[PDB]
Amino acid sequence: TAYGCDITTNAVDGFDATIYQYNANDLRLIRDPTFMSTGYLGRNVLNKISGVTVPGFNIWNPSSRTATVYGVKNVNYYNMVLELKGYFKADVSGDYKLTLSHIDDSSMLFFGKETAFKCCDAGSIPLNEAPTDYSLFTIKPSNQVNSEVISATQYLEAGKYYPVRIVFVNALERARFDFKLTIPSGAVLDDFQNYIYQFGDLDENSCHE
Amino acid sequence: AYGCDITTNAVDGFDATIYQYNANDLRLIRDPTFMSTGYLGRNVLNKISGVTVPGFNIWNPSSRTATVYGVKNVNYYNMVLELKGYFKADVSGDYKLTLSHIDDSSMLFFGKETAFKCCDAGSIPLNEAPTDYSLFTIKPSNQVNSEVISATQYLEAGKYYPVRIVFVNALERARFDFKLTIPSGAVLDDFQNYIYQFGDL
Ligand SMILES: CC(=O)N[C@@H]1[C@@H](O)[C@H](O)[C@@H](CO)O[C@H]1O
Ligand SMILES: CC(=O)N[C@@H]1[C@@H](O)[C@H](O)[C@@H](CO)O[C@H]1O
Ligand SMILES: [Ca+2]
Ligand SMILES: [Ca+2]
Ligand code: NA
Ligand code: NA
Ligand code: NA
Repeated sequence: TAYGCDITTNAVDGFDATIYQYNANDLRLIRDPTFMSTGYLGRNVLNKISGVTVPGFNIWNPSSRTATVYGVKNVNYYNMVLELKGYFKADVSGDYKLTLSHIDDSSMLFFGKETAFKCCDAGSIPLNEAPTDYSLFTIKPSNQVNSEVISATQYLEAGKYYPVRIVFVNALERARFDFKLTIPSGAVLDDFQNYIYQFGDLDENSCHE
Repeated sequence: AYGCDITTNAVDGFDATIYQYNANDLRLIRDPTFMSTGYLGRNVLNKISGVTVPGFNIWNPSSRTATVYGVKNVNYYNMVLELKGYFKADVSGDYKLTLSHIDDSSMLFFGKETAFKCCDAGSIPLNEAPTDYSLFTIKPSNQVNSEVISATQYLEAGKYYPVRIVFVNALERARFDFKLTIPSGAVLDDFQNYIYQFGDL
C-alpha cells in the first residue's frame, strides 16, 4: 500500500558487492542462465564490500591475478563472480536506461518493480526484493571481441525505489564490467551516487510507539 | 566452415510456430524455464513460414481470434508464438534488435555465427551455436509494459546467426513490437532479407 515514507533516514548510499569463487578458465558456466541467476550462490564467498557508487571497472594485469577492486586490495579479479545489489531511486519521473557494454566475460541484470514500504519512526523498511526473472544477459564469445551493447529502459516514478541485482563473471584474464545509467535528461552516468541505496535494518518492535 | 559456395536452399522469413497456452495463466509468462524450453511441449496450433513482418498489436474485445501473419482465426488471445530463423546481412556493421511494450512476455535469443556443412545441393547449418545474448521482458499486471529492451551487436557480412524469439499472450491484448535498426540508422519493421531458413535437401 505505501510506496514511500516521510522518514527515510536509514537509507545509505551504494551497492552491496559480494564476490564469489569461480573456477579459472571455465567458459561453460558463464553461458548458463541457471548458474548466472542462482547457481553462483553456492560458491565460497571471497569478499563483502558496501558503499559502492561507481560499479564499473576494466582490469587486466598480465603479472597478477589479483588487484584492488572497490578499494579492497588483493581481490581475485582474474576468476570470480561479482554480485551487486541495492535499491534504485528515481529522482525525476521518466525513462531510465541501464546498459551493459562489451562485458568480459558475462553479466546478467535483474530490475524489479517498485517496492512497497513499511514506514517506521526510525526509517523505512522495503517489503519487496529478489526479483527473480532477468532482463539482460550478455556473454563474450570465446576468444573474440564482445561487441554487444544491451539495454533495458523503463519508466520510473519520481521518488520511488526499485530493487536491482547485477551478476558479473570473469572466467580468466581481463575483467571488463561496463555498466551505465541514462537518466531522463539524457545524461549518461557511470556514478550511481544519489540513485543507489541500501536501507538500514531497524527494531521492528519499536517501528511505532 | 562459416559459409558455403552453394546456398541455393536458403529461403526468406521467420518460421512461426503457435502453441496452446492456458487463458489467464499469469504464472508461466514469468517462468524462465517455460519461456526458454517448456513451451515446446505444448500442442501446436499453427505453423506459418515466410514471415517477413513479425510485429503485431492485436486486441478484439469481442473475439479471441484474429488474423495473424495472413492466417485467419488464430487464437491470439492466449497463445505462445515462437519465431526462428538465421539472421544475415551483406553489410557488416552494428545491428540492433528492439522489443517494446510487450504484452504479455517475450524472451529473445541470439547466437554466434553458425558453422555449416557444405553439400552439392546446398548448405546445412550445424546450429549448435553458443548464445551471444538473451533478453526477457514481462508486462506487469496493473499497467502497460513501459519496457523497451534492445541488443546491438556488430555482425559480419554474409554470416548466419541463429535467432529465436518466444512471445506469450495470456489474455486480451497481444502486443509484440519488434524492430530492426540497421547500420545506416534506419529502423525497419520488415525483416524479409535479413532472416533466412535452410531447406532440407
Ligand atoms: C587479455 C584478454 O583480453 N583476455 C580475454 C579474456 O578476458 C576472456 O575471458 C577470454 C575468453 O573470451 O578471451 C581472452 O582473449
Ligand atoms: C486490454 C488490455 O490491455 N488487457 C491487458 C492484457 O493484455 C494483459 O495480458 C493483462 C495482464 O497484464 O492486463 C490487461 O489489462
Ligand atoms: Ca575474462
Ligand atoms: Ca495480454
Ligand atoms: Na570492445
Ligand atoms: Na468490441
Ligand atoms: Na520496413
